Amino acid sequence: MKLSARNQLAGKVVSIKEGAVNGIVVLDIGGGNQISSTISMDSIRELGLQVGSDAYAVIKATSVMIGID
Amino acid sequence: MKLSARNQLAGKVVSIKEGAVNGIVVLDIGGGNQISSTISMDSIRELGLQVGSDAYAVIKATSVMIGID
Amino acid sequence: MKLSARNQLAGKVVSIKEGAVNGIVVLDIGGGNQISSTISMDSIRELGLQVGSDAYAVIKATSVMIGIDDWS
Amino acid sequence: MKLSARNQLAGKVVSIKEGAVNGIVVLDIGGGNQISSTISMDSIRELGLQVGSDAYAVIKATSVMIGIDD
Amino acid sequence: MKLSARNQLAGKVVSIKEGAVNGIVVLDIGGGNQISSTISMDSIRELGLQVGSDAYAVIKATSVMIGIDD
Amino acid sequence: MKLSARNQLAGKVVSIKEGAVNGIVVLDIGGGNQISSTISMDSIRELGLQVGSDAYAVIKATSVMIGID
Repeated sequence: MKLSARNQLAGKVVSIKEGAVNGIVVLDIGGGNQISSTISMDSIRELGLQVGSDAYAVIKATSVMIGID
Repeated sequence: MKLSARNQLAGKVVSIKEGAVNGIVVLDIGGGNQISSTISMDSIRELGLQVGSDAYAVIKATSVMIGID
Repeated sequence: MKLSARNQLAGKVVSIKEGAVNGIVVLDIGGGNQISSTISMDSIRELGLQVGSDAYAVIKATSVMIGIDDWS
Repeated sequence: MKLSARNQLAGKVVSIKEGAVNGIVVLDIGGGNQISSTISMDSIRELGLQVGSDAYAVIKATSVMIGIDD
Repeated sequence: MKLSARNQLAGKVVSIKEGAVNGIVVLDIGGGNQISSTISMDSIRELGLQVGSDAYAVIKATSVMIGIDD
Repeated sequence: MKLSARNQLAGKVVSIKEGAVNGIVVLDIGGGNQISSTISMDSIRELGLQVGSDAYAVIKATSVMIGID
């Protein structure tokens, strides 16, 4: 399905640290960037996620803060 | 200050399209990826930021969803 | 793309409140319930959304709070 | 309290998945719709939530995305 | 309504910066702390918010990040 | 780093509830107020957080709702 979210970044799953209700999925999206996503275990199974899966990090623009040194 | 957020991606501001109270800053984070950030104009003033500034897109892991094809 | 968000509620657009950069879209999801979503006007244009369009309200489980009535 | 969040959908809890710190409450809100909510275990205790309790899924308008079929 | 969000901080509104669809309200929550909230102008109308209003800053635990000094 | 987030409230950690992937850190921020924050266990290690650490609750303005009686 097509999503309204402005951040939709392709990457590959390089870690999945499983837990009770939630889990943390890490995507390498190129450029030496990794995005970590905390989602429910139910979703990790439902989408089939495994180390090496192709995926997208989806982030709403209002979820992004800016920082500087 | 050092932040708990799992996602802290360094990038350069490639555009900043202003609006009334809010504003949308776009960061090139390398690998040809861009992050769009909606933050209040007060913060855009306070942090300085100009097209070409070094900055960070900071995203909490709980803000990221995963999608697949 | 298929999404990890546990809440993906089918509905029809019943209103679109335009603004300069943003807008408020309301979806009738059946059962007499409506969802409101604040998204960028750019996404509403790019997505084709119009009053009467079929769409989905997509919500992450961590974004939802639970409430109970004042007498519980 | 009366809450600023734009989405407040009434329903009955059909499951509560307990975990270490967090848990998932599922609401039937009628019309064949269910909302899943990930909240802390402390709130599920304090709110008295049990299977069959009447409750509300509360969602900010800014937390909702729109999707369409491609 | 009774709320699951653990952060429910009583305070008084000290300013309201109005905008097109949304607006920013600032609350004094005691201890010398101020919390800023961006919510739709529709909710600021519906709750009647004014400088001097009693209100609550409501924040979900999953929205709060932790920071420390270098 | 200097952050765009409107809410940065100084406090001391009063408990830390450990979990699988996440944990809940509570801050005394003065005025008898406590902020509860659910963040990843990796962030809790990395920041060194212990009961009694000085820290900040950092919250985006768009994450905050208002309620009245």
